[PDB]
Amino acid sequence: FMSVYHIKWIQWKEENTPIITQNENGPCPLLAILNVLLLAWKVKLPPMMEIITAEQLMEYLGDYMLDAKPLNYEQNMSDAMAILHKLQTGLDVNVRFTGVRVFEYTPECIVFDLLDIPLYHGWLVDPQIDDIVKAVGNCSYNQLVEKIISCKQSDNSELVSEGFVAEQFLNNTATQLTYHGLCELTSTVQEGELCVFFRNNHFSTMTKYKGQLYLLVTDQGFLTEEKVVWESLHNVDGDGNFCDSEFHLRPP
Ligand SMILES: [Cl-]
Repeated sequence: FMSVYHIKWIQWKEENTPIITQNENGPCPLLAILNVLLLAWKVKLPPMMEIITAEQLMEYLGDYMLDAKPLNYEQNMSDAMAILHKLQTGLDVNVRFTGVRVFEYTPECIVFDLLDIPLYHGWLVDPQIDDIVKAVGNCSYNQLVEKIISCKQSDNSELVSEGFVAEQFLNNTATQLTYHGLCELTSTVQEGELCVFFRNNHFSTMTKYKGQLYLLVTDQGFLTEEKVVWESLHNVDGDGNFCDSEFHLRPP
C-alpha cells in the first residue's frame, strides 16, 4: 500500500516550515508525530518538496531516531522501528480518565518515549462528582467497558450502581473531551510546547500560545489556504476559531 501526502509550506516563527496534510488515512499518529518534529525544525525536508510517500515519512522518522542516539538504545530503536509500522497499521491507544498524560501502557509508548514527544488526551472524570470518580476509578477505556458488563451482572448493589454510573459517564462524554479535561490540558501544556493530542482515535499536533490550546489544521481542504494553520481548542463541542501561522483570526 503506497500512500502520498501533500506538504503545506507555512511561515512558522518567521521561517519557511513544512506541515504534512492528511490524505485517505486521515489524522493518523504518523502525521501528528512528524508535524511536531517539522514545527520543532528537528526534521528538515527539501524546500522544493510538494509531495511525499508514507514510506519516505517512515524513513525520515527512523533516520531521526538513529541521528538523536546519545547497546540497549539499539534494541529500543529496533523495537520502535518494528512498532513504528503499527503507526500506519492501527494504534490501540487506551486512555485512563484520571489525568491528561495517563494511558494504559502499550508498546507504542516506546515510540513517544524514544522520540521524547508528549502524548495527551482530555477525557477526564470531573473530580467534583464523587460517584463517577469512584465508579470509573483507575479504569482504562477498555477496562471500563468490561467493568460495566461485569458490574451489571453483580449480586452486589453497590457494584451494580458503579456499572450504570460508569455507563452514564461514557454516554455523556462520548466526544472524548470533557470541560475538566480541557482545563487540565490548558494548565498542563507549557507555552510553546509541541505535542500530540488524542481524541476519538484521531491524533493532532497541539501547541499552547498565550495560554490558549491550538490544533494544527491538517485537513486536505485547506492545502492552499495560507491563513488557515491553527484551530483553537476552547470548547468540548462545536468548531474552534481558524487562525494563521501567527495565531491571528483568519479574516472572513
Ligand atoms: Cl510563536
